[PDB]
Amino acid sequence: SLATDKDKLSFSIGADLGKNFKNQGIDVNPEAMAKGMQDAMSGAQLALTEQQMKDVLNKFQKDLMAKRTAEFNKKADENKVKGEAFLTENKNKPGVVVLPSGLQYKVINSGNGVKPGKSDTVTVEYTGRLIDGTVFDSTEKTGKPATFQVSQVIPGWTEALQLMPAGSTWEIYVPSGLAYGPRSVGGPIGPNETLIFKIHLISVKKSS
Amino acid sequence: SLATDKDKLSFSIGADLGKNFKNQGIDVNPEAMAKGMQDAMSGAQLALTEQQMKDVLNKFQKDLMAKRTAEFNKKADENKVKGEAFLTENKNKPGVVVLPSGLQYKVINSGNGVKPGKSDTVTVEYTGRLIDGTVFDSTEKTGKPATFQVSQVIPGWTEALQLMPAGSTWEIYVPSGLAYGPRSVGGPIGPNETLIFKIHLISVKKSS
Ligand code: NA
Ligand code: NA
Repeated sequence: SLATDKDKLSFSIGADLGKNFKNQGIDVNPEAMAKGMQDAMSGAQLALTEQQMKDVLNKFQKDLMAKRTAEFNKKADENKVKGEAFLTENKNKPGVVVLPSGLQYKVINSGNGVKPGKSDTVTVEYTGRLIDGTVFDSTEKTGKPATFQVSQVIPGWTEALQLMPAGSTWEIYVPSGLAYGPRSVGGPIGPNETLIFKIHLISVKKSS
Repeated sequence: SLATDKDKLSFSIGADLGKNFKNQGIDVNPEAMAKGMQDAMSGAQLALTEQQMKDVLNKFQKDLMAKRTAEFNKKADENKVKGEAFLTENKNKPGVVVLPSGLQYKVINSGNGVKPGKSDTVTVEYTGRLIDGTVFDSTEKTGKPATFQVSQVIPGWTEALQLMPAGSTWEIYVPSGLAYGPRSVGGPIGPNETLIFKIHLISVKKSS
């Protein structure tokens, strides 16, 4: 019966828990959960001691943490293998130059301005995408250029910008260690991901 | 039946939820919660739409947040009234001196050393207690003095220390606004709490 607000709130909480458990692969008996919830609220004597229940839950958390780590390590290794393959094929393509760090670049149009330094501030327009073509960032949304210091950006950009004459448009292929590396809290960027960026340097300005 | 690890984990999760809900005063029907959890995991059609359930839960969170704020404001006002009463009675007691900020103090033993300044570093031994006598902090545990800068301590201490000759032992009565004020994330110190401290200044040292 979902006639009362109490029933509807109770059903809605259960449904949210169920979705979460099913998404995480946690197998649970809803009837046994209801028994424990009822006995705890009624003030009855629980069929398990407080230590027995503390032992079951501490083990569950450890088992869950292990499975999560194993799935993150699996994805990181898959992304690394895909990246090494893409960059191994990209180096054989026309215009591709490979640098000692593993950063690769292709010149779309060369500019005639100055190449920025590490302390310098640069204004740029760019689009960042994964090897599948999924775009994750662009100034084309803002409709406005972006300003950054060459030393405060991802390593791949710091290396490329110091070789780019102002006015130039280049495409860069960044290994994961020159990007976000073995980390993926969220976003469309997962662990050990190789990235592709189209970057246009508009202007460079000194500090002092 | 709690024969399997699945049943025992399920019962243990339910018991923890029940305790939490009972401690917060949340009234829930365990059977209706089990129905929603089962239907969500089975992939069935839920008796409520996703918007209906999103409306029930958003209202619940607002109702809960309101009740929590109302109980925190109630405790803060009670603690303020108790504090004003204690300090109104303490000012009539022997040796009690009342300062313009509302800080009160009583000299147990006067020292012959120098009175510290705001930039100075001071070494002290102390015990802090509530008006009920509950001790919340002491150097008597560490078995060692504590070192602090006069400007980085609670306002009540900053005011008293600048009047205390080194070697002195004083008892101080601090209004809540010269202490932690309207805040209580945890600890034994709740909101708008007046505090009592026995403080012995051992030594004072300058900065430059
Ligand atoms: Na391309
Ligand atoms: Na006393």
